[PDB]
Amino acid sequence: LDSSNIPEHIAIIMDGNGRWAKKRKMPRIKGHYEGMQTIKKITRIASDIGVKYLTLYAFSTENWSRPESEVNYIMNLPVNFLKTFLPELIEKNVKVETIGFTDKLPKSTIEAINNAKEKTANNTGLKLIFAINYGGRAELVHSIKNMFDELHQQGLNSDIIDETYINNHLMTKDYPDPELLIRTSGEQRISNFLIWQVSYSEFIFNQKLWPDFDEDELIKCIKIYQSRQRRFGGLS
Ligand SMILES: CC(C)=CCC/C(C)=C/CC/C(C)=C/CSP(=O)(O)OP(=O)(O)O
Ligand SMILES: [Mg+2]
Repeated sequence: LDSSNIPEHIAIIMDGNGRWAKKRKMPRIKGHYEGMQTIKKITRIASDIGVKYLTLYAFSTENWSRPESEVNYIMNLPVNFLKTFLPELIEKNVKVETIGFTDKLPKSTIEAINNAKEKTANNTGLKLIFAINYGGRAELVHSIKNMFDELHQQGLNSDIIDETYINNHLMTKDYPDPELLIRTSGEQRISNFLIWQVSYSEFIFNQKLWPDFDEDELIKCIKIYQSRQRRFGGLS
């Protein structure tokens, strides 16, 4: 890797857990259990190489359409993940955050995530950001409602709204936009993930199923990224 060109923010759509379990004739939930474990491997190598922000698409606002047993299983995984992995996150100076409407989660999931946010609040290393009950359209609808009330309550009209103002009112207001979006499994679509924020992101559509995505594969993705020529509408 070119150590002077490590992306500051990588966003990942963790797809393929269902297919990984079906290949093995195991229930879909087994693939999610293995996919929650794979998050630990990726957090480790992202922190070690000096990625500043890692946003993981854990559950979207459309994923409520899935069978309730699968929804409840995914919603409970964070409790398991933080129970075993929080000590290492503290030690590795990782700061845990979320984006999404995290109020709709099971109480025990809220408590486990809040405890992890509080225990890592002053950490200055990798920001590990879980997008849980998150969708880019719903994020915009919510930010729009906030902006409409803030402007009226400040005695402002809408002439002050520009792209920068919207950036500062999204759930990602404290993060830069990701340079790189990786999606596993093969699919080639963004499925409502960070739709405003990925306007100029590089995409990589990696063919491994999420539970098979490992350190080596993350490094190969960053190497691919470093070969991309980004133009932002201009000439190279
Ligand atoms: C955030 C946290 C600490 C733990 C939660 C971690 C996990 C595993 C969340 C499930 C992630 C999802 C919805 C993956 C889509 S794989 P898919 O079901 O779409 O697979 P398929 O397309 O059917 O192969
Ligand atoms: Mg899928």
